[PDB]
Amino acid sequence: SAIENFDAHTPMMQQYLRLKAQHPEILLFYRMGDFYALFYDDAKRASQLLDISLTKRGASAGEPIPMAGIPYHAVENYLAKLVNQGESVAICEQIGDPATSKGPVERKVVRIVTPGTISDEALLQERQDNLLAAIWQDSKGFGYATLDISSGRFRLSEPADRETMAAELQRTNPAELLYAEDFAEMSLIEGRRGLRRRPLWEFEIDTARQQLNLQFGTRDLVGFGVENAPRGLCAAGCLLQYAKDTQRTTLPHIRSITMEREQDSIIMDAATRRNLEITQNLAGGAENTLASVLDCTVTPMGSRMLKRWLHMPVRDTRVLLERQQTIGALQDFTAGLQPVLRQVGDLERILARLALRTARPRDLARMRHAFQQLPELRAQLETVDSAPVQALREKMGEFAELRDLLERAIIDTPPVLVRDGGVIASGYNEELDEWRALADGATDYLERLEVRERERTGLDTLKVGFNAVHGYYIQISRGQSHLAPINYMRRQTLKNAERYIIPELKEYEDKVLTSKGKALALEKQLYEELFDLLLPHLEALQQSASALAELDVLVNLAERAYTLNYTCPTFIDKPGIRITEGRHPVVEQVLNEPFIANPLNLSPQRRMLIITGPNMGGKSTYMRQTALIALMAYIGSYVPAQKVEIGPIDRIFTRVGFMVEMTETANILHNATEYSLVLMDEIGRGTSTYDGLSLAWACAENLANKIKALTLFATHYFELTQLPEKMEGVANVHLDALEHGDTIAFMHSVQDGAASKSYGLAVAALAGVPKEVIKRARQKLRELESIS
Amino acid sequence: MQQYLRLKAQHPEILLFYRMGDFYALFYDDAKRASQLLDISLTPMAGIPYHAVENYLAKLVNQGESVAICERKVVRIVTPGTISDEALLQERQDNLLAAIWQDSKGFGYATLDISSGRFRLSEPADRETMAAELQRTNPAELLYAEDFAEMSLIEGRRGLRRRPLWEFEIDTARQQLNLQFGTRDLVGFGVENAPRGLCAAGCLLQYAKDTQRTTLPHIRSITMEREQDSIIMDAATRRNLEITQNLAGGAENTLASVLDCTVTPMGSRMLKRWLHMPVRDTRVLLERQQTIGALQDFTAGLQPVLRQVGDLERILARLALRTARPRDLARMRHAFQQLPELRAQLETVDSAPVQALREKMGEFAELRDLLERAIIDTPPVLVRDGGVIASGYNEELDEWRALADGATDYLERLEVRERERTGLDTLKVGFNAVHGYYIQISRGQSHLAPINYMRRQTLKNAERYIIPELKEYEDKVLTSKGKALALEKQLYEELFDLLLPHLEALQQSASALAELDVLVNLAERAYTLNYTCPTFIDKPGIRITEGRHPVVEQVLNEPFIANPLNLSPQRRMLIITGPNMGGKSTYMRQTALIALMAYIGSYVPAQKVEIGPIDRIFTRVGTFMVEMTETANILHNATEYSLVLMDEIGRGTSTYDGLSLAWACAENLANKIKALTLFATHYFELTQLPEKMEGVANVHLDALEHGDTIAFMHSVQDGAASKSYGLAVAALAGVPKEVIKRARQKLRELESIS
DNA sequence: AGCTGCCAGGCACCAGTG
DNA sequence: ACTGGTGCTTGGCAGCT
Ligand SMILES: Nc1ncnc2c1ncn2[C@@H]1O[C@H](COP(=O)(O)OP(=O)(O)O)[C@@H](O)[C@H]1O
Ligand SMILES: [Mg+2]
Repeated sequence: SAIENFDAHTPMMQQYLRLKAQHPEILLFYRMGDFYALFYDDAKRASQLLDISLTKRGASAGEPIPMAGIPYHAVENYLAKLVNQGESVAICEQIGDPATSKGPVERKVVRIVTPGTISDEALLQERQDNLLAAIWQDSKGFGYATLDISSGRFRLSEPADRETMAAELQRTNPAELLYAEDFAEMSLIEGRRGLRRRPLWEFEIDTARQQLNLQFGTRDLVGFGVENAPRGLCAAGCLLQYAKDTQRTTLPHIRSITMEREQDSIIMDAATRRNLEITQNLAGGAENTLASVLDCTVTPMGSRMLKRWLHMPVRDTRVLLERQQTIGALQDFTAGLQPVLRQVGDLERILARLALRTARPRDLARMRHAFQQLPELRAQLETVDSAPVQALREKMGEFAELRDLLERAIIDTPPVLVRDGGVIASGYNEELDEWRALADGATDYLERLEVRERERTGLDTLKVGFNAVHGYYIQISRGQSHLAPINYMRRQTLKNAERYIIPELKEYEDKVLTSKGKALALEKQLYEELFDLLLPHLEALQQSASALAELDVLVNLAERAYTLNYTCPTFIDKPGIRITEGRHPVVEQVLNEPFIANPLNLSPQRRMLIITGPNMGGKSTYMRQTALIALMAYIGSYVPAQKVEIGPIDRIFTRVGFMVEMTETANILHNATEYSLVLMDEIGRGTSTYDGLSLAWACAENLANKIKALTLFATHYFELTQLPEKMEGVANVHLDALEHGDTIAFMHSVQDGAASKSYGLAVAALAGVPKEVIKRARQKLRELESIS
Repeated sequence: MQQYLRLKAQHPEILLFYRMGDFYALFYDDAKRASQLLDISLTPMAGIPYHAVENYLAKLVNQGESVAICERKVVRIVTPGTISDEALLQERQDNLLAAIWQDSKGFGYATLDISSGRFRLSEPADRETMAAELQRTNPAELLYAEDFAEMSLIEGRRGLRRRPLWEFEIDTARQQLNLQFGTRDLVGFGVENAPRGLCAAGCLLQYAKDTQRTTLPHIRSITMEREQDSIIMDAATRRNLEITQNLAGGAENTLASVLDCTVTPMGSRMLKRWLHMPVRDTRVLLERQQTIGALQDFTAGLQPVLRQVGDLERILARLALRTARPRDLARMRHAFQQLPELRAQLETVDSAPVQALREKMGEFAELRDLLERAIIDTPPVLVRDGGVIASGYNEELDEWRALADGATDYLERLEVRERERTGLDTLKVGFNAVHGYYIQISRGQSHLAPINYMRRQTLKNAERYIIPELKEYEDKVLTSKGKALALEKQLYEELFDLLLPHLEALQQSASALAELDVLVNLAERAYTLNYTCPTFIDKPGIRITEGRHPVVEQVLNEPFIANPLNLSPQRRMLIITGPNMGGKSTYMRQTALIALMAYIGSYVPAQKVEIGPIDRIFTRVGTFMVEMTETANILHNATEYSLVLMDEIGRGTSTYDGLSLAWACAENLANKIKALTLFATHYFELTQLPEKMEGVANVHLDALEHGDTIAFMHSVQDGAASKSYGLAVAALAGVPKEVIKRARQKLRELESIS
């Protein structure tokens, strides 16, 4: 509680506070000898989070300074505890030599670990992307950018309204979200993880243009298709600024940025994504999703690509025909290709570490093991006549020169780190073999000296050993210690042994340690040199990884189509969906009865189906599976049906029934087009009897007669089956059921026309409502049916 | 590690921690399971470090897993329903062991709180009651029999423990229970002709004894809960009223978050029991009421003193099991010190019950004085290293400590002696496991060491030595300290011998202190929260004047609107129309909370409540299948003494189907069951019910259109609603104007037929 | 094969001679 | 201003049983 002016502090705390001032809201690991230290509330916080001791560094002038810390070699385990709780940590290191330093040794922050910029294998999940995003809002729209720092994939977009922006955050699921201080729609964003408020000036348009061109080495961003997009460039500017500030090295794997137009994909609202269960079931988990079914990729990078595709269907007809083509060609070849692709591993993330210069020995080894599969894949894919498959074979590369480089440079199975040597192999550098060979009197020399001195002295307890603190020694037991040569100079004393040193053992100590250190310092120069020779080829290597990943997805999708009995869909010119014996791709796996296949005929003249049928009749499944088939068709995949013809689809909307249901419904009515697939599931709620139904009725009318979209409209309201009569483009279908005394069977089959009756009382009876009460409700019911 | 597999065979159905240096190790399916539950990794290995073991045990026991520890041999086992250690328990949450079993007649159920020794027994008549007892009691560990049909009752539950059929034999269960209690028969606890419940209680106690391998002398009694003794609340109702736990599985915005301002964790747990088990016997209720009125003026004085009494109940458990640690005894002493101050404060209270608690609370001045002398002010966590017995308690101990201190003082002066005598300013005297005492000199000065010094250990920058003088006094220190430590331990075990004869009385005290905590709390809650004392009538009825929902009114900073209620046998059912938006559901839910609180003996949020007998409370308030299943249960089980609250049934099916069931339900509830009922509905067509039959009236909620919004009033008014608001809400949400115009047209067309 | 306690190394603090 | 001791976080492992 003293006045903590600059002069009141020790030279050390002056330096620590300037560094902390650059990172005021986040934890600062501050290298001091063998320990990262934290101070003040960082220490206190660290103590709770990491479960380490909160103590004090003593102080002559005033208050003791709260302190905690960890040994430098245990850091990665502590970084993991933090990043999993969404915490950033600024890592500070000693740059200077203490012996040539008057005051405190020079200290820089060299890195900042944040949830969205982590690239180490230990902190990531193999099969999930981990993205950094930036968001900003004008009075008019949103800018959004994402970056996979462990792949270079750098994207820009401009969502026009609240609900697309929501859909975009849902889809990309950023691990860390940078946002502007003036952001108005905080409902999209509060209660997200890795939330990071930024000042407005980081989203300035001129600085982003300048920094992105600098990064890409371009004059303008014309070539990238984003010069057009200031809204998005602003968020991209911030993102890149934050990415540079965390890593504090060059980032040469970020060579490109791509715009994501609304026209290029099918925009699925937030409800659609949740209700289709693409990678997340409605109960939060990852089981019984569409990905649980379709995803038997064999590489991490492949699984991450497949999930991105599921999530972003493409509209380019050419790309889709190329994908389908590939899938049909490789059908026979999946048993041969999968085991081999598996061995390539996560080459994508390894190349990120190569680019960041963080790549460990076992990354280089696994890169080598990937290069070694290329020829078998090249040979396996030659046979396959498919122009798209050959284009991937070509992009996949070979890198025989680099494969040999790593085969000669690094041993078969190196250790986890370079810190303690034993990575570079014999023959690679002859100066190293000479330095290493001097540090191999460890075998012969020391032992011949033991024997020799034991026999010369006659003292049978005499041994030669080493310890790190006192060095090489000759040990005699305490019983015999008094008979040792008077030449033996004393070095270390123990309870029951005395240890000594002689000029010849000292001479050997001095050469083994100065040559072990020189063998390490050359080995680390040589290993950092491996980066120099690999890095020039990084562009080709990244293209290669993406080719293998694509190959893995497409090989998987081919194998899926065979095993799960799927067909190739075709595309038509105008809106419409014709399905023959289609199935819910997920429900038909997780369900131990037969799945009843069902057709669907949707067109511009038959654009709205009023779906009826009893509760648990199959109404929602029918809708979901329609959308899932649409989705699977539009990633390029074969589809769970006897046959599918499908027209263009711009957006998919879903409403699954307070103020929220009506607002959602309004967004649909405002943004759906003749090309949209609209799924309304028992909407329309009011405070009285017909209140809610009248809204649903007017809504349907607007969808049918003014919007002309392709709507599926499940209802409990039998009154809506009068709609086809009155309204062009509308028709009735129902889910079939059979009554037969005290019971009801759900047939799960779509028929044309309205249900003959509604089965609410039958469902009530099934649920256990007393027979006497159902007797009375049927009586009442007939009174009502007699009105008309 | 063939040693691991054969120890795993010893207890194959239980997880097995297996010691390895710093860690406990789990292999095979043990590892799989444990990484799933604890957020740790695989290798099929899994490691849990030694310094944190108690923590990981507490999680696994919280999740229904027994654990075996192994140091080779299985030395210790923790089962979820039999722990009494403080680190393994949650202060304000009960933790029961339970046993269920089925007969060709009906169910048998028993529960034990192993800390308090509260032992219960029941004989649920059908499966629904049984399911309601399982939700209510939420046992940490459930014993069941091999021959058990109704597995859907207990399928999903944690802590399941399949047991042989012979473990439920009646004659063996009687003998064991009568041994446990010092009785020849069970007539005195009122359970001697309840054989099914006894069979469950026999298995539970066998199992409890087996987990402990100790007498359980604090289990001296068993009580039988009865159907008619309490207000039955099925699981759905219990969850809907948000008594201890909210709908999101939390502790906030719940009846306990407002009512439970108790000051000891033992009284908190007792209040939560009271809330989940409303009693019907108005005698007991009338006593709690009188007590809450009489204690009003004594609340501020009592609660600070009561607070200091602490969780005496659970400490007493560890006295019974002989695991109490020094701070248990200190906390227990600290609580004895409060008894005089509580006796004085309560003496003046005009209440027979408060005075009966005040006696039952006791004094224990001899035990207070014993622990004042025996133990120091703030003893360490463990007895293991001593420093727990205070000076003056034992003459032998004091003398051993004095010779220790003097041998220790001599070695301090030996340091100063040697240090001035040699002139070497770095000379000190350390102690060590390996070398005992030693003299240290720094490496720079170590060559000036006296010739009599004997090197034992070189360090990087010092040298340590013994002389025989060091060794001589070292002997005096370690022997004296060791005699003192053996004596502290024996004197500490002697405290258990002096306390335990008074255990029956101590348990009575803690139980009384807990009740008082609760009543003093409810008394302060009535005065602070403007509650009133409800009166009981002889026939079904609820008259509320200006009643409120006790949670909603403390939580939301919008003014709470109070409402009347008038249910009698001539006015059994209200049809409630108008917008919902939480207003209807709150009025229904506050009715149930007021009934519940009345039948806990608490005061209630109102100006006046009169209330007849209630046997059951049903609230269907929140698929169409789930709505109908809950409705079926109401219709099958409700009586003329029941309170039924229904939230717009008929939603999720056709208009005419949902209207037909609604009308049939209302009609059945009014003309057959005759239950007191609040029937919320959107069907305007149901407002004709009052014209067709006696006992039914219409009430409603309106809204108010103003400015650019709508204000949904929470005032219940006589008569039917004359307005719908679904289209106005659509308009406000931005549904295009032309669409609303059409819906307005369609709505008129639809209602005008009707 | 378990337990204890020195050590890793920057820095400030501190107390004994200039 | 200086020589030479001590203190401080956790994890590794030497030096004891
Ligand atoms: N075509 C089908 N074949 C077999 N089972 C089906 C089929 N469609 C639906 N089901 C099953 O019936 C259940 C009810 O489906 P659902 O679409 O939710 O009915 P609804 O929405 O009309 O109430 C689903 O859980 C699913 O398992
Ligand atoms: Mg449905």
